[PDB]
Amino acid sequence: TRDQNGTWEMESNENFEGYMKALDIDFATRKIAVRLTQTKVIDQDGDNFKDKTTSTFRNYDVDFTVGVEFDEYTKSLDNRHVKALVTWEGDVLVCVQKGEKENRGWKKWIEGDKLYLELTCGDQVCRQVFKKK
Amino acid sequence: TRDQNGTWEMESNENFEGYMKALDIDFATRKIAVRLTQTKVIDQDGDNFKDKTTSTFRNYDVDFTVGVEFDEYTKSLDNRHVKALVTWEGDVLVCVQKGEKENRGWKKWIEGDKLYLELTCGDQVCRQVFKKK
Amino acid sequence: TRDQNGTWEMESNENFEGYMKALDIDFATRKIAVRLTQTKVIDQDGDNFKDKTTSTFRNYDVDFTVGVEFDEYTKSLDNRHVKALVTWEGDVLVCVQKGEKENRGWKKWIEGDKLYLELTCGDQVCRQVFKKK
Repeated sequence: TRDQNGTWEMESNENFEGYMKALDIDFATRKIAVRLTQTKVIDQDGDNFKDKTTSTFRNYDVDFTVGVEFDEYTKSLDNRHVKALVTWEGDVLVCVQKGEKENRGWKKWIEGDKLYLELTCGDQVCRQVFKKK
Repeated sequence: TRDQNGTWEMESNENFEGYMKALDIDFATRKIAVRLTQTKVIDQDGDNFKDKTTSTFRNYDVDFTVGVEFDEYTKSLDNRHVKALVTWEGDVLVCVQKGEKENRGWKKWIEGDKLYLELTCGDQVCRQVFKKK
Repeated sequence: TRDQNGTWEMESNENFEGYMKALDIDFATRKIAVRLTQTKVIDQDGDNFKDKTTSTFRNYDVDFTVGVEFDEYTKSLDNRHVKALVTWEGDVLVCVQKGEKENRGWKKWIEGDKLYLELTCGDQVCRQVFKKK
């Protein structure tokens, strides 16, 4: 329909890297620009268009079920096709990601009203705490 | 007018790349920092200052009417000057960008509740889909 | 209580750079990703998880009193430690940053309704202007 009025949120960006390569875009900006998602608001009027694009960092999404190994390609970091399996050790979520790096995984649990997530790769561990809001 | 209380939004950024170059800033981070705009909140009180800065992704605005050729500076891509002309090809909004690049343009249409935008340069095509939320 | 449904806001990110360095992550993304804070949205259903993490640009806060030397670690810029002292030069706020780079400092003042900020390092000068909202 000729009507494009409304606010539109990006759902998929396909071959944005290849499109930028055809535009003689250097490697530096391309790697960050792909990480981005945009939301378009399009005021229209017969033939007159006003299009406002706002850019934000993309949305990293991991969708899984406990106990089943699923193939997840981490497009938000190093795009590796790790086969991730998450298990319950009590009520704490421990995940092991089969890949090139050893002892690679993460742990997610809750303490009252704060969420603790520890990402582990080798001997290094990053501890993040989240507040519900 | 020593009083600096308020929230200030960045209006112009001059020679920020040169300033960063004197600070030994890497090339990739510099390219992102220019793409950014900042808003500074400055709680004050005689000599005491409390300063909060938020950096966000500038906003790309393209305003056109069908059938008129407008000058477009694609700042959020390859900073090139293209002469763009948009026409109606059925219910698909087709734009041709006459410039240094040959088959450069895009096609925009609506199919129910998703907005489809296909960006083309030469033989490469970027496929984006947007959902109205 | 294993229940992780809700929207969670990040409170602390510890050793995320060290975690990424073991992942062969690029300094460019690492410098930005550390500058980033994340928000996790976790709607669940028995064993099914959906986790959406979106990042945003850290804030960076400088709190000072005129005539008092404060220690400034220039985060989100060149990660350098400077001893900064700010003074009043007329109605212009002048700061001198003692560090590895010479002639480093900034001046910020107001002329009616715009906030002017001049960042100086060596021979390069960055001039920013802010409008009150």
